[PDB]
Amino acid sequence: MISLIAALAVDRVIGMENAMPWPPLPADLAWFKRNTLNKPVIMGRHTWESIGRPLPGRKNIILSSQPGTDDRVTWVKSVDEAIAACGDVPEIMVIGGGRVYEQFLPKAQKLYLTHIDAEVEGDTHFPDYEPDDWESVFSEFHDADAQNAHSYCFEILERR
Ligand SMILES: NC(=O)c1ccc[n+]([C@@H]2O[C@H](COP(=O)([O-])OP(=O)(O)OC[C@H]3O[C@@H](n4cnc5c(N)ncnc54)[C@H](OP(=O)(O)O)[C@@H]3O)[C@@H](O)[C@H]2O)c1
Ligand SMILES: Nc1nc(=O)c2nc(CNc3ccc(C(=O)N[C@@H](CCC(=O)O)C(=O)O)cc3)cnc2[nH]1
Repeated sequence: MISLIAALAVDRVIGMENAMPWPPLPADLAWFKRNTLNKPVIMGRHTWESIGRPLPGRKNIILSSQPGTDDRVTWVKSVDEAIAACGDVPEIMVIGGGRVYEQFLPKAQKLYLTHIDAEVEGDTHFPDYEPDDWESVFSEFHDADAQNAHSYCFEILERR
C-alpha cells in the first residue's frame, strides 16, 4: 500500500527554490517522523538534495534517471522499480516532491496532509486531486504557539 505525506501551505504550495518556504514547525516534523519511521520512503532527486542526508530508521529510495551518487541510499530509475525496491511491507511512504507526488497519487490509498496557515510564494505545488475520490477520517487543528510559527491541521484521507 502506498501513502503520500506532505505539508501544504495556502494554495497547495509545498516548495520554493528547492526548500520549504516556511519556518520549521517542530510539531509537523514530529508528525512526519512518527508516520515515516521504520518504513521505506521514496523521494525524487531534488527532494533528496534538499534534505541533504539519509533519513535514519527508514529505507531511503531515490528516483533519478541518472545513476546514483551516494551508496547510503537505494537508487532507482523508474516508478515500478521504486515500488519493487521497498519489498513486501505494510505501507510505503512517498515523501515528494511535486513531480513524484503527481506520479504516485493515482496509486496512493492514503494521504497524510498537514495544512499550514501561511501565505507564501512557491514554485512547487501538491498535485490537484479529486475530492470525491477521498474520505477524510482524521482531522486535528492546532493554533500557533511559541514553537510553531503558524497554525496547522493534521489530516488523513483514505481513498474511498
Ligand atoms: N512541503 C512538503 O511536504 C514537501 C515535501 C517534499 C518536497 N518538497 C519540496 O518540493 C520541491 C521538490 O519538488 P520537485 O517537483 O522539484 O522535485 P522532486 O519530485 O522531489 O524530484 C524530481 C526528480 O526526481 C526524479 N524523478 C521523478 N520521477 C521519476 C521517474 N518516474 N523516474 C526517474 N526519475 C524520476 C528526477 O530526477 P532526475 O533529474 O535526476 O532524473 C527528477 O527531476 C522542493 O522545494 C522541496 O523542498 C516539499
Ligand atoms: N508533513 C510533512 N512535513 C514536512 O516537513 C515534510 N518535508 C518533506 C521533505 N523535507 C524534509 C526535510 C527535513 C526532514 C527532517 O529533518 N526530518 C527528520 C527530523 C525533523 C526534525 O528535526 O524535527 C526526521 O528524522 O524525520 C524531513 C523531510 C517531505 N514531507 C513532509 N511532510
